[PDB]
Order: sequence, then C-alpha cells, then structure tokens
Amino acid sequence: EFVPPPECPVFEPSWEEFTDPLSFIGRIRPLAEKTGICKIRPPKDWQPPFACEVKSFRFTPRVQRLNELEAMTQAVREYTLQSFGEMADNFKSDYFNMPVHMVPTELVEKEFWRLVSSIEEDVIVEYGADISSKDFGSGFPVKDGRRKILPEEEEYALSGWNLNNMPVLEQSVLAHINKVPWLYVGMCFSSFCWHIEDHWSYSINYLHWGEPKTWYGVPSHAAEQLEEVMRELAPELFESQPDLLHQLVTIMNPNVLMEHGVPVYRTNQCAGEFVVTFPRAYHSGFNQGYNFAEAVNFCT
Ligand SMILES: O=C(Cc1ccc(Cl)cc1)Nc1cnccc1C(=O)O
Ligand SMILES: [Mn+2]
Repeated sequence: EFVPPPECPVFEPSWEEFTDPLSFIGRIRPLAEKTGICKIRPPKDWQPPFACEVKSFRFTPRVQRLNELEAMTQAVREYTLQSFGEMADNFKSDYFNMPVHMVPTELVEKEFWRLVSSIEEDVIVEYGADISSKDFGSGFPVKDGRRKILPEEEEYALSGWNLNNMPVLEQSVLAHINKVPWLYVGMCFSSFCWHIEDHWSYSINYLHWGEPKTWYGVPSHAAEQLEEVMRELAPELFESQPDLLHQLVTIMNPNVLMEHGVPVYRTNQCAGEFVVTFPRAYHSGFNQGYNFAEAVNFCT
C-alpha cells in the first residue's frame, strides 16, 4: 500500500516574525526551498472572519474521474455552499461507513491512491475549483466597500497575510512600455495534479475552513528529474504535449516518483494554516473532505 512521503517543514512564527510575509518567507527559504512546499501556522490569536457572500454563493463544480488515466489502457450540476457541503459529507460518510471527522487522514490518502490506479472501481467526485474571488468576494475581508467590515475585522483587511494584499506584479520592461485570489471548494478525493506555476511563480494558499487539504511537493532542484520520470511513464499519447496541456493530466503516485529518486514531501494543511510553494516546486494534492481554500501567485 501507499507509503507516506516525509513531512515538509511547518513553521509557527511568533508575532514578531509574523509582521511581514515576504520577509518571513525570505528567511525560511534556505530550508523551505529544499522541500518545495512548507506550511505556516499563524499565531493562535490570528483568526480572520470568513467574508464571502454565502447567501448568493453558487457554482457548478467540475467532474473528476479518479482513474481516468488508468482507464485509457455526468453533467455539471449547480450547488450552493450548503448543498455542496451536504453532498460532500454524505459522500464521504457513505464511502467509509463512518462519521466524516472520524476517518483517519492516512486512510483517505491510502484510498485515494488506490482509486487513482484501480480499474475495477470507478469513483467520480466534484471539485469547485478556480472560482474567482471577484464573483462572490474573497474569503478574507477587503476594504472595497462591497461588504461590511466590523472594527475588529479591519486588521485582517489590512494584514499582509490577507491574500488580497500580496504583491502580484512581476518586474519587466513591458510593464513600463504598457490578478486576484482564486477559491477552491473541496470534497473528499477532489484533487489537483502535478504542476508548477506560470512564470515559475511562488504561490500562497490558505485553508479558510473545513477538513484538511493534503499536499505533495518536490523541490525545484529536482524539477527536471520529475519531468523526466513523467516523460518515461506518462501515456505516450500525451507525451508530446506542451507542458501547459500535459499538466492537466499529470497524475502520478508520489511513491513512483520516490522510487525513481525524486524527493517528495507531504503535509496535511488544516483550517487556518498557510501553504507556500516555492518557484518551480512541483506540487499536487487532494482534499480530505468538505473545505474552502483561497490561493494566489505572488512575486518577490
Ligand atoms: O489547480 C487547481 C485546480 C484544478 C485545475 C485543473 C484541474 Cl484539471 C484540476 C484541478 N488547484 C490547485 C492548484 N495549486 C495548488 C492548490 C490547488 C488546490 O486545488 O488546492
Ligand atoms: Mn498550484
């Protein structure tokens, strides 16, 4: 069965270290760049409110067939946050015959990877992925006037760890001659396959609420090693595809990469925790259950 990769670094900055995100990320870089991904737990008393327009939040999530690649050899339906959560919890509790909170993270992980390569069982899930923060607002409070902000929430609207306040403009000559966070509503086994960011950007990811998001990361020094294993083992029909298209179907069990000598690290990102991905650090992951994440690419 699946062997969990080693854990990536977790940082628990003090209030002093927590003052500036770019400064803190710059300081942890000698360790974190060697693991590709890292997790950051804010101080216990840092608790932003959840600020999306819940009454009107509606979406049609994409359908994900876990074993679609293995198989080489359902209409979109609309939910609210509440109705998606009812569906997601019923799915997971039915699947494991247990209350959702009682399912060990290790068992979801082992079952996910078994299903990805199974030919006898076809499991299909749904992912509310790539929902713009413009549609119903960010999960963080923002001082744009669309939604009321209480006085005790203003510090979160102004915080450098609010994803809407991260720097996003890349330096370039074209910038002289001449982006908002995205949201992800997860359910058990919804997933994202191996990729890096456009422009080799950093990314930062915050889990507002719900069950954990499980991540795998590869440090940038091993990016070419990973791409070589993909070439060798990915289906030939997709082998000639440009990376921007191949990344839509680059699903690969971390143990396969590990057997080929690619360093892989894992983490369970829990509610209230951040994950940072370093430049050119391949990453992939899946959701343990019903949850809500926000992510943005930022530059240093
Ligand atoms: O990219 C996606 C969404 C997605 C896009 C296309 C397909 Cl085919 C599947 C999934 N998500 C992520 C990308 N990076 C970090 C984290 C995530 C996340 O889901 O938490
Ligand atoms: Mn990404």
